[PDB]
Amino acid sequence: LNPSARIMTFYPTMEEFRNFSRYIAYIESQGAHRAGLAKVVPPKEWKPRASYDDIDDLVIPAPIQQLVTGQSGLFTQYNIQKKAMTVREFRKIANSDKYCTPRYSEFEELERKYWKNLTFNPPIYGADVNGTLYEKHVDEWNIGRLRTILDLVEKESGITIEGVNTPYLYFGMWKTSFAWHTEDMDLYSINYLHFGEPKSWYSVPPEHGKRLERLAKGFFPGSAQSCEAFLRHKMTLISPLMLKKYGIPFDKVTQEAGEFMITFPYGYHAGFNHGFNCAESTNFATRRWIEYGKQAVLCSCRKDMVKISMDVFVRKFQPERYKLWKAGKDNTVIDHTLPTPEAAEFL
Ligand SMILES: O=C(O)c1ccc(O)c2ncccc12
Ligand code: NI
Ligand SMILES: [Zn+2]
Repeated sequence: LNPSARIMTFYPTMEEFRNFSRYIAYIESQGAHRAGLAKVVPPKEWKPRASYDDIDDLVIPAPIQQLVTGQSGLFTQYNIQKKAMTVREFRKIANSDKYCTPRYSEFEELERKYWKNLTFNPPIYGADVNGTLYEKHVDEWNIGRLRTILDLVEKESGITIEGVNTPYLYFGMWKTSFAWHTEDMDLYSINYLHFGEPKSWYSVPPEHGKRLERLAKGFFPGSAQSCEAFLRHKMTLISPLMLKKYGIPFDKVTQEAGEFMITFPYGYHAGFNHGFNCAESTNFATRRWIEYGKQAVLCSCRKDMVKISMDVFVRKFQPERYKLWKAGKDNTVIDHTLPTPEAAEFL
């Protein structure tokens, strides 16, 4: 139902909003997932926190300086880790005259300045901060407890993986970036921008993901040779012009404060922050993900790589396939357009 696989936007009513799992099934039934990325504007009367005036003392244990290098729309991003700092001192830096958002009229203009000045004046990104900004009693779309089947991991093994089955906070300033990547184990993610300047996103349809990898391997032959999935290192930036020039289908969308972005299995995404802002994210799953999890190609070169045992999911949700899967003979091919089984009630 999304032939053009464009990025859809949904405005759920407070009743529709209440059950998270259920609503994800609904937007998949609308074809949202085909774009790789989808936006969800929450009911006006929804708020996850009363005031963000109390966080100035919150610690960012490991702010990152993002050094980018390259030319002609192809870049590699190197992380230089800085000393800890509080949200307050970070916001002074972000708003300071050297790190703050350039002046501009339309978005396209800011986008052009980003791709022009990307390798200059390296910003700091308050990334991967363990925490949440939700109030204990928020029962709608609480990133800390979404109740999806991804809960099986910690439930059956006690295993937690920071930012994956726990939430992460990201304090951005102008010109800070996330490189091109799909999620760990090719999961879904949910991103909520608590406050501040927009965050803009690019995405390639999962249907065309393989194209983007082909392109990437040609541009960084070295990295590709050394690691089966070097894009998972999250150091590879590629401008939209470069994508256009080589025929990769992609779409754009700007996320403003108070909106959600949902990433879908094997949806490659990237983007940048407009200025000082704050976001929370974690991963989650649906039944549709299980198969992606089984076939996710994982980083083969680094020790600190996330690898979830699919075993528990295969027994509980694909019992008839388990033996065949452990014998390495499960040849299921994935149809990236099919909606998740739970969406049948909406069809
Ligand atoms: O930092 C971000 O804005 C961001 C956005 C979307 C993602 O999928 C990310 N994944 C890993 C780290 C950061 C991000
Ligand atoms: Ni991510
Ligand atoms: Zn690797």
